[PDB]
Amino acid sequence: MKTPITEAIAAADTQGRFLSNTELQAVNGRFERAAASMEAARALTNNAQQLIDGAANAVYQKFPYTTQMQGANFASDSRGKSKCARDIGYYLRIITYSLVAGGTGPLDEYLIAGLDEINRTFDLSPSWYVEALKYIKANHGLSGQAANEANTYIDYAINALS
Amino acid sequence: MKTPITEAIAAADTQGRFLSNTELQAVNGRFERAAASMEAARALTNNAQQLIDGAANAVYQKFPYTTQMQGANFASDSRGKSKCARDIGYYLRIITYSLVAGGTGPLDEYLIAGLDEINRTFDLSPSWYVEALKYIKANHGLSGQAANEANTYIDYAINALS
Ligand SMILES: *[C@H](C)[C@H]1/C(=C/c2[nH]c(/C=C3N=C(/C=C4\NC(=O)C(CC)=C4C)C(C)=C\3CCC(=O)O)c(CCC(=O)O)c2C)NC(=O)[C@@H]1C
Ligand SMILES: *[C@H](C)[C@H]1/C(=C/c2[nH]c(/C=C3N=C(/C=C4\NC(=O)C(CC)=C4C)C(C)=C\3CCC(=O)O)c(CCC(=O)O)c2C)NC(=O)[C@@H]1C
Ligand SMILES: [Mg+2]
Ligand SMILES: [Mg+2]
Repeated sequence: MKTPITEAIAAADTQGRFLSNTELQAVNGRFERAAASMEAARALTNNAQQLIDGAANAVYQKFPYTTQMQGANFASDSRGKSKCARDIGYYLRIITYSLVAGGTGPLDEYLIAGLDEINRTFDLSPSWYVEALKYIKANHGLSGQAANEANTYIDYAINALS
Repeated sequence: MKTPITEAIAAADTQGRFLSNTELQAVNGRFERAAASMEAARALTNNAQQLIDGAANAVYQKFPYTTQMQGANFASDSRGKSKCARDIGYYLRIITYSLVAGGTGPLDEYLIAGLDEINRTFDLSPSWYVEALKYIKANHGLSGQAANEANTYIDYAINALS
């Protein structure tokens, strides 16, 4: 919901002022990293299923009980594994949203808001998703500024879980 | 607020999907003009007072009665001239907003919505502001796409007054 440009423009219109030079430089900085953020979003989108399966398997190997113990919260049956892949897809989709927007707005609204309440209500462990995000970070195949932006948002999500 | 970025993000989030390649291309089309848009907005912001004064003067020369009439409607005293400069400042400010946002969103939300109502209630002639915008378009001193951006938001405002 929140992007840098929109917040700046709304505040300026409330005050009835032109945008300050600091605001202009912030928006210019967002635009200067926009091509790398676009490359990062394209990489994450085109390799989404491979990254999701790798991350889910990494969780399964770091937390083996999740594949052995019966119960709704775990991934013993195919339903639980599908739910796990779906959760990781949630994270990756909102990460691409934040990359496209060039800010933490999408992650703050669609994911982080109440995240701990969600994980505790359905007995989900945050370390699972931390490890899945570590896997996605270490396997996105990005280089340069695109890797920097992708890592920025992945680390943001990780910190939200931490 | 509605920009070409938030549009694609909302259209992708409501369906629980990633951004389509068409949406990616629209976002990249905004990005490939962001540089010229920022150049135009910076130029118009830095030379705002001179442009406002020149546009007000051009309005006074094209419509001389506006400087010779009594009544709150017109600008014979200093109060009316100050109000006219303030109106032109509104126009230029919202135009810079639309430049920074890369779309007609800010112009639609802050200016055009109710503009006919404003100009009719207080008996302000839209041709005045049309001539002021013509002066701005002829005297912004921009080149290349930076002009093409500025012009495309001037004419828009002009089209909203016709
Ligand atoms: C995979 C890493 C591990 C795992 C996954 C799992 N989840 C459920 C249920 C849910 N997961 C969520 C998460 C979200 N929904 C959102 O909108 C957002 C923000 C974008 C998040 C983070 C939710 C809400 C649920 C409950 C609702 C639902 O099931 O759709 C299950 C099944 C639990 C159950 O009680 O049925 C599983 C298995 N569990 C593991 O063991 C994997 C390692
Ligand atoms: C100057 C080009 C000509 C002109 C100016 C003039 N304006 C007023 C007062 C008003 N101008 C507006 C326009 C807007 N207010 C907004 O918020 C927006 C959108 C951002 C716009 C476009 C309005 C609403 C008013 C009335 C409110 C106010 O007075 O502050 C006057 C005085 C009119 C009166 O009766 O008080 C004048 C003179 N008139 C000319 O002759 C100039 C050529
Ligand atoms: Mg809490
Ligand atoms: Mg009309």
